[PDB]
Amino acid sequence: MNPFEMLRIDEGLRLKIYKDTEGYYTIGIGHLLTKSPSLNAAKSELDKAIGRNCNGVITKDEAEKLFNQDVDAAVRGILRNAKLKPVYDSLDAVRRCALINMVFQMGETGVAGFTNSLRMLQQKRWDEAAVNLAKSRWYNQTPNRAKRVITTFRTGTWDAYK
Ligand SMILES: [Cl-]
Ligand SMILES: [Cl-]
Repeated sequence: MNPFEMLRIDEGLRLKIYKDTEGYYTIGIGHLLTKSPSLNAAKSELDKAIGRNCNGVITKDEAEKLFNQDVDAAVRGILRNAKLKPVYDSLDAVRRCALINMVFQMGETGVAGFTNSLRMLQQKRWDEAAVNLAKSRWYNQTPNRAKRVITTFRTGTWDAYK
């Protein structure tokens, strides 16, 4: 297990544009295209992301690529964020995967918002942090996935992913 396999499990892989759990246009491995309702605004975004006329369809290789960009960006924003960095640095290797996962899904800004959970993780209060993370729209909206990440923070193992 690693951050890539982890996210691959959680996001899946789709080669035609689809609508995510929030009803937004996405493609590949959780690559948001646009928050706009317009199928056309998405197809445009697609083409500019990929560098070809895609006609809303892409290849495995092309999804893998955007994915690689997206992970790197998640990591680079954790590192750049004053609230996120100290947490990430304090965590072990497994738990680092879980913060990457949340950042990818909700963005740096969104996660930095979880002030209290962040403090508890940094302080290594696992049980507490897991109870607190669960009191969130995030948990209520995608409970199977939040449960996976939460257990990851809780136990520091990949069990929820096996
Ligand atoms: Cl709640
Ligand atoms: Cl879910």
